[PDB]
Amino acid sequence: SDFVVIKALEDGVNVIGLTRGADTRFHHSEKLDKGEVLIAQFTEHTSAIKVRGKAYIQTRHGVIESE
Amino acid sequence: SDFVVIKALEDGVNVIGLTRGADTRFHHSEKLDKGEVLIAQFTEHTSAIKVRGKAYIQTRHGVIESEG
Amino acid sequence: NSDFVVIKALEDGVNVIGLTRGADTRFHHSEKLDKGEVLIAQFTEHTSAIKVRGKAYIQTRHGVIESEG
Amino acid sequence: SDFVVIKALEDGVNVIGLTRGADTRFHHSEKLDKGEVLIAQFTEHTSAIKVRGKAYIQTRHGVIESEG
Amino acid sequence: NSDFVVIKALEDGVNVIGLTRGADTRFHHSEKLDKGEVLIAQFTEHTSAIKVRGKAYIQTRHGVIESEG
Amino acid sequence: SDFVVIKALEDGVNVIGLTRGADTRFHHSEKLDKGEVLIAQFTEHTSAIKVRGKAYIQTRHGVIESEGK
Amino acid sequence: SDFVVIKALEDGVNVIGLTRGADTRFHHSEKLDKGEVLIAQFTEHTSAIKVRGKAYIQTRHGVIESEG
Amino acid sequence: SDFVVIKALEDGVNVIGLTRGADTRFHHSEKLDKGEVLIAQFTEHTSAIKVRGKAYIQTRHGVIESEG
Amino acid sequence: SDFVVIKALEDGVNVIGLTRGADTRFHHSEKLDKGEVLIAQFTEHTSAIKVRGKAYIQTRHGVIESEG
Amino acid sequence: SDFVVIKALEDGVNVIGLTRGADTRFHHSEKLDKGEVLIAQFTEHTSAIKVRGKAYIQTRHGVIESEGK
Amino acid sequence: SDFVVIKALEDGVNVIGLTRGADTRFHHSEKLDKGEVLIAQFTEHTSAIKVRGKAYIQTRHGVIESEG
Ligand SMILES: N[C@@H](Cc1c[nH]c2ccccc12)C(=O)O
Ligand SMILES: N[C@@H](Cc1c[nH]c2ccccc12)C(=O)O
Ligand SMILES: N[C@@H](Cc1c[nH]c2ccccc12)C(=O)O
Ligand SMILES: N[C@@H](Cc1c[nH]c2ccccc12)C(=O)O
Ligand SMILES: N[C@@H](Cc1c[nH]c2ccccc12)C(=O)O
Ligand SMILES: N[C@@H](Cc1c[nH]c2ccccc12)C(=O)O
Ligand SMILES: N[C@@H](Cc1c[nH]c2ccccc12)C(=O)O
Ligand SMILES: N[C@@H](Cc1c[nH]c2ccccc12)C(=O)O
Ligand SMILES: N[C@@H](Cc1c[nH]c2ccccc12)C(=O)O
Ligand SMILES: N[C@@H](Cc1c[nH]c2ccccc12)C(=O)O
Ligand SMILES: N[C@@H](Cc1c[nH]c2ccccc12)C(=O)O
Repeated sequence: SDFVVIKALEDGVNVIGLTRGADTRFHHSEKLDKGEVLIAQFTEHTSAIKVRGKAYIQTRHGVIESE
Repeated sequence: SDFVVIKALEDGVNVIGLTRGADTRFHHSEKLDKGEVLIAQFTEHTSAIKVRGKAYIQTRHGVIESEG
Repeated sequence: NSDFVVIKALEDGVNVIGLTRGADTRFHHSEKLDKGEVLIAQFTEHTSAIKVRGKAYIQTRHGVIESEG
Repeated sequence: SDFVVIKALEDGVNVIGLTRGADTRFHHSEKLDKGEVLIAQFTEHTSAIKVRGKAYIQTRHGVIESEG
Repeated sequence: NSDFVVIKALEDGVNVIGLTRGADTRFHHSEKLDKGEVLIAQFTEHTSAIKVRGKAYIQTRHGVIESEG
Repeated sequence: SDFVVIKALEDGVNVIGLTRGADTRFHHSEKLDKGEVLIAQFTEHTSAIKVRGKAYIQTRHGVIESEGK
Repeated sequence: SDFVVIKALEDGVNVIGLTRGADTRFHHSEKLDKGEVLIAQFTEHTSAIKVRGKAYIQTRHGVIESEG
Repeated sequence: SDFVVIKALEDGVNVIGLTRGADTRFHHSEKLDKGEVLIAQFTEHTSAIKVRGKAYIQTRHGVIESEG
Repeated sequence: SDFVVIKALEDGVNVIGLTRGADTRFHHSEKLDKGEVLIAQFTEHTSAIKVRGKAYIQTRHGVIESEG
Repeated sequence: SDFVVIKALEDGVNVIGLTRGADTRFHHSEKLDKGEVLIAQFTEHTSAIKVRGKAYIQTRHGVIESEGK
Repeated sequence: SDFVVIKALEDGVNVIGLTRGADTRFHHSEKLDKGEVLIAQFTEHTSAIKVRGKAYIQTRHGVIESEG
């Protein structure tokens, strides 16, 4: 199953997981401080991922940056 | 399953999931504020995704941009 | 796990039309896009062909093609 | 499962689906007007596709053009 | 999910002949193409070999080849 | 499943299927005259293919030529 | 299943496994000292990994560096 | 499933199929005259193939040439 | 499964397997002397591998070096 | 399943298949003379292959050459 | 399933299988003299392979050389 790499470029970045299934809501928000990296898969419980805050992101489709 | 990356280039962008199945309707709209990124899969419940508003989108077939 | 098509409307009133899978072929849904909206649409248990009408920039795994209104 | 892209270069381009199975005949003809695009899969019901008329065609093996 | 061949007729009366899969081998269908028409034909449960007669431009996963009439 | 493309470069080329299994024998010989093309799979019944006669051959390993008699 | 390579560039780097499932929490934190390498899979129990401290990281998507 | 192409560079090239299983011996020998081509798979009954005589051979790992 | 190559660049390099499962602990420590090479899979019992000591390592993701 | 290509570069080359399982021993030694090519798979019964004698070898990882005593 | 190629560069090189399973111990040591080549899979019984002595090694990750 595929994954996303997120590197926080500032304190307070949120990596938020969205529920798989008929309904869509946030079930977890992981806080990243500056320089921390999270590598996060899609899973049985998480079919969409939202990033809030400034971070460097890598996926299979290349690099993108949130602000 | 494939996924799409959507980065909102202005406030109020909507990423809209359309129902899988014989019926087609919107089941969810995720609102993105400028500079937020959403990475969203195709799923048992979502077989088409629509984006409204200004955004930079990546998929397996390359970059495309939506404009508001 | 199926393939998908990206459609970006280059004018108002673009229609992305889904054709039914199976022995019966007909249109079952027509999605209206206005200028600059994007639809990323899979082939599905219900949709085995997709017709685009109106001016649009389309990406498939075979590359770019453009429809003209 | 594979698909063919068909872009009509004139009115009345006919995309013809041939039946899968021991018998071969057409079971559907989808006409396209100039500039419309049809992205059609091979399926449980369609194992061969014929294009009549002027059309620009993409498949996994590259581009080909039909002449009407 | 089988492979498919692309056949473009370069003259009228090209024949794309499907041969039967299985222990026995015979022609089960000849699809006749006129000049400029394109047939995209899979290998299937019933067709394990395809013969082209007449002048045609052909694409398969191993490249381009041309039949001559 | 893999296939081979055979284009006859003279009359009377044979494309010969050998039986799959513990027994090996020819079960079919498809005659090609000049300019005809056969695109033939490996199958539940054919696990080896012999070409006799002058032909241009494509497989997934590239181009090979058989030389006639 | 995919894996991530982490080389500690300073002492006390923490590679933290997050639980797979409805619940998300840290179930393990592996401490690396300077110059140690950990190569770590996604698994039945671990569906996200977090690195804290200065490290050089390789994944399928290329190289990235965490900072302390 | 993999296959090899064998082109005979002289008369009487011998393509030898070795039996798959705990035992090894040849179960079939197909002779090729000069210029003939055999395209042969690995199968339930053949798990090694030997070529005797001058032949031009292609496999997934490139070209090799047997000499008589 | 994926495997890692580890070449000891000094004596007493440790290639340590961490248990797969809810619990994470060392189950095995393989000591390599200078110049020895260990080629080691991920497996039913081993879902993370830690290298301590100076070594040259290859993974699908490319080269990395652990240092003493 | 993977296979290795072995071309003998002198008489008397041996390609030795080692048994798959908890037990490791030689179950078969195929003797090759100069110029002959063996294309051998890994199988239910053979999980390692040893080559003794001068030979030119291809595998998915590239060319390697065995040298005889 | 993958394999590794080992060419011995001097006499008495040892290619050592380590047991798959909860337990890790040797199980078999194949001695290669100079110039001999062994091509060995990962298997139900072997999940790690050690090379001791001077040898040229190829894996899917490239060339590496052990030193005695
Ligand atoms: N609960 C939704 C979440 C989702 C995934 N991808 C989306 C795309 C758009 C909107 C919502 C989603 C689902 O599993 O289908
Ligand atoms: N409910 C439709 C939604 C859909 C997916 N792709 C489409 C293409 C065109 C029109 C509708 C769609 C389906 O699951 O098949
Ligand atoms: N209902 C038809 C639709 C179709 C798909 N590809 C086509 C090509 C030509 C004509 C019809 C089709 C099918 O599922 O087979
Ligand atoms: N009914 C035929 C259609 C077909 C597919 N490919 C062909 C090639 C030649 C002739 C007919 C065909 C089949 O399913 O096999
Ligand atoms: N009925 C034969 C047709 C065939 C396929 N490929 C061939 C190659 C040679 C001769 C015959 C064939 C089969 O299914 O096997
Ligand atoms: N009956 C043999 C035919 C064959 C395939 N590949 C071969 C290679 C050599 C000799 C015979 C063969 C089989 O299916 O195994
Ligand atoms: N017992 C843990 C080991 C592990 C794998 N990857 C990790 C990443 C971080 C922390 C622990 C791990 C598991 O199988 O999941
Ligand atoms: N327990 C969560 C952990 C997780 C994986 N990826 C995520 C992305 C965002 C938030 C949480 C996660 C899950 O398995 O789904
Ligand atoms: N009967 C043997 C034939 C064989 C395949 N590859 C080999 C390598 C070496 C020696 C014999 C073999 C087997 O199926 O395993
Ligand atoms: N019987 C052993 C053969 C073997 C394969 N790979 C090896 C590597 C080293 C030593 C022995 C082996 C096994 O199947 O596992
Ligand atoms: N018996 C161990 C062998 C092993 C494979 N990879 C390793 C890495 C480190 C330590 C031991 C191992 C296992 O099957 O898991």
